[PDB]
Amino acid sequence: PLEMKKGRGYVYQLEYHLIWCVKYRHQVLVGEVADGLKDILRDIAAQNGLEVITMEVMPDHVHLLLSATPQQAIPDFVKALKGASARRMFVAYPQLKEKLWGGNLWNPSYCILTVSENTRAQIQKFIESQHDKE
Amino acid sequence: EMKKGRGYVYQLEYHLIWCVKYRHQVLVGEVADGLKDILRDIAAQNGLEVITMEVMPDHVHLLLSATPQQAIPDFVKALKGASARRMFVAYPQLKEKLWGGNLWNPSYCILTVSENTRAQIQKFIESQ
DNA sequence: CGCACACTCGTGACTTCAGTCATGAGT
DNA sequence: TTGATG
DNA sequence: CGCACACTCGTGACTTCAGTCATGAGT
DNA sequence: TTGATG
Ligand SMILES: [Mg+2]
Ligand SMILES: [Mg+2]
Repeated sequence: PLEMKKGRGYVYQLEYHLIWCVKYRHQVLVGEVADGLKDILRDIAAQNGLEVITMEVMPDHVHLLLSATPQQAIPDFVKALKGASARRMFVAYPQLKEKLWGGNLWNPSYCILTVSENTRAQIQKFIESQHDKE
Repeated sequence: EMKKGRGYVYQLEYHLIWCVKYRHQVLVGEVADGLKDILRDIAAQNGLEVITMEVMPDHVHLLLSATPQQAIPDFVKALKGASARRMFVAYPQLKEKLWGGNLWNPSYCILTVSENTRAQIQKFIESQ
């Protein structure tokens, strides 16, 4: 019940739910802009060794569920996703500049949670149920 | 309940497991207890929180919480490397069967952990 | 209201060579 | 140009 | 024997200045 | 000095 992946010095199963918003909370991620964003984020992900498990684009925020290796640090992959998507989106959809002219597509904060198949409470119950704790 | 830092909001939990080198069953009695205390101290000194920790004779389970700035290889190095050094100094008797300079198996097992399941998260992510 | 994850100003790294990440501070 | 997603 | 997360040799980083992490390769 | 934890 776990499907572990293996690398040179480790066995792992790592997933994260990353969410960020549009700067000023403007509702600009619609129609073609949202569609182009999805293609851009997929591309950035593939080039940074991340696997996109789920992606949702709302008018003012984006959700990504990602699978990573132990070597992908969170700040590095968030900078790759948010910084390159902002540059690429303003170049691809110059109309974004009519509501965002200060050089930022994104809110400078990100939200990030680790994700597992079972819950933290089930994992604790499992460890505590073992007989040789000593 | 979500933690906050200068540029991020987060909830990062991991289940980390590693074994004794050669799979020797040496983590018992005073050795096991001394290890738990050493791992808790290393965690507190390196900004990690211990949610749960259990020690079996040949392996350790640790469920810990960290910030986005604490990369996995870095906190695994901090916990395994320093605990080995301290353990051999605190319990010289470990050298009886571990005389090669290693307390631990060089590999580690790590899983991200959430309070809700992936299936529930992934289902709430489409519903909006 | 008064912050702060979000707004603004500031520092440096590094890709996207712009606009994020790191980050302190005032509002 | 802000007011809240996880 | 040959495999590798586990065993061993190798390289470099960096703390714990020893013994992990990074890492490829032969068993 | 190894033989399997998630
Ligand atoms: Mg502040
Ligand atoms: Mg091999």
